[PDB]
Amino acid sequence: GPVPLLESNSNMRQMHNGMTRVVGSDYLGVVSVAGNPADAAAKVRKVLSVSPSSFPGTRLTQMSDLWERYVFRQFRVRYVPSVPNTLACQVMVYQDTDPQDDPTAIKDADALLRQATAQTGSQQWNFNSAKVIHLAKRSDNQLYYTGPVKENPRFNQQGVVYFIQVSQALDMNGKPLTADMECGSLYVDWVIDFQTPQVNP
Amino acid sequence: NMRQMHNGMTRVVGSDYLGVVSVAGNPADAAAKVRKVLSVSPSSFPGTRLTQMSDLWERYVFRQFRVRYVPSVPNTLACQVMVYQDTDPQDDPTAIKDADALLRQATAQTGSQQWNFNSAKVIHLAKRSDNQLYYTGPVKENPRFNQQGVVYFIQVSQALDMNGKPLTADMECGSLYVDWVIDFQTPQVNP
Amino acid sequence: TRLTQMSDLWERYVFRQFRVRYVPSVPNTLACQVMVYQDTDPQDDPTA
Amino acid sequence: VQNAPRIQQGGGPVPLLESN
Amino acid sequence: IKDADALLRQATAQTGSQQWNFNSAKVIHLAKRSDNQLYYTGPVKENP
Repeated sequence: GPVPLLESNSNMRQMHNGMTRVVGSDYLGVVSVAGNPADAAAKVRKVLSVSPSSFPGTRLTQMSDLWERYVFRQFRVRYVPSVPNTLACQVMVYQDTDPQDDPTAIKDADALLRQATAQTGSQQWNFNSAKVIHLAKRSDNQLYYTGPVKENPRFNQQGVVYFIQVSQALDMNGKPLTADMECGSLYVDWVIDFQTPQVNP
Repeated sequence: NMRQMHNGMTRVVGSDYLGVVSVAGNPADAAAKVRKVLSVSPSSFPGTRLTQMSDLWERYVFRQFRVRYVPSVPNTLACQVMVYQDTDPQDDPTAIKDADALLRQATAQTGSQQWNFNSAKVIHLAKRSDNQLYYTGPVKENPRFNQQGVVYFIQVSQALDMNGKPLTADMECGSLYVDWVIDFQTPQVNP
Repeated sequence: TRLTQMSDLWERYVFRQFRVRYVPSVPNTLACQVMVYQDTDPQDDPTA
Repeated sequence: VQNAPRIQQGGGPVPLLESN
Repeated sequence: IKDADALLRQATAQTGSQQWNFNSAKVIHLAKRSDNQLYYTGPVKENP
């Protein structure tokens, strides 16, 4: 047809609008638990941003820099224990859709634990066993920017994950644990939509 | 922990900058007339979006891979040049002792093209009926498990100025670009 | 295994299935946390 | 009457040993 | 055999084989032979 001929010597690279699903899973990190929490702010144990770009050296961050905007279709945190059943401690995790809250400002532990128990999708369990945790949906379906924070976090992150210690790390014989324990590790099972391709600084 | 398996192919579109091209005014070494050579493979370039994409899957196939030449020279200058995309990585053109056999071989390939470097051009790959998949990443043994082929930029004519005369020194003459489309399979990270 | 003896009687093969199944030897009074996977690229070598 | 989302308990027993 | 893996694999082969944790009881059977030969009693003499 005419088109291959017109193509033959005109510099027109095509535009490429459109979505792109990608699926994967990644290893986020190790998690510790102190024997004698008392700072109240110390009860929080592992905050995380819920953005593709925030976990260096993973497949997510590598892929994330190559586009412009993103939306998770599911973001499912998973926890794998590395502790003997004889030991005792209790733990909860919750995801929060609003990046600007920061629980830690509260001076009393009870209010932290109660705020955590509130909000849908929250989870608490013994730190001896595996569990799985979900995001809540947002009806509007906004796109979010990729990359490191610039001025306002709300343009970027869909949310924040909080890993919160409850009770105290505890030993056989029931003495409170000295120092720290490696406990377990966090994982992610994700699906994402990307929009317009690029590279960014 | 229902860690799930996936076996689908993932379509992806993009384009990237392959670099500068230059031309000597009076080639005579015959093997000097071949001018530039590039691997046709993901993960064979520094800093492109494509090489970064490359490491995150096991296998790939290009669906199109059109090289595009953009001139950077005034109309007063002129020379003829050729480009082609061999689909066999191990054929190696340089072994030929004669300029003529080189030009003939280079011309015989499908999709190879010839033009003045005054102006823009576009060039395609051949397709294959195997639907064979290629491994991503650097050669370990045999190019043939990796590369779909090799790209050659080859000079033909001398390099006349205005008033039809050769120029004393080689010079830059535009640059290469690549539009592309790819399928990937199983996700991973190469060691 | 019987299969490795069987295998020399033909030129070519394809697995349609290959389920590994780990079997514990240890009481719940111990822990290590372990992972397993099946790379499909025989040239790839983690050790490097 | 107006319901609010509920907590919903789960989990189960852990054996000293899994025979195989 | 000089290698442990081959021993364990030969053991796993053949019908009626059994593997388990050494903490618990198990029961194990013979395979039948269709011919039904008689066998001699007493200590070995020449051929087992």
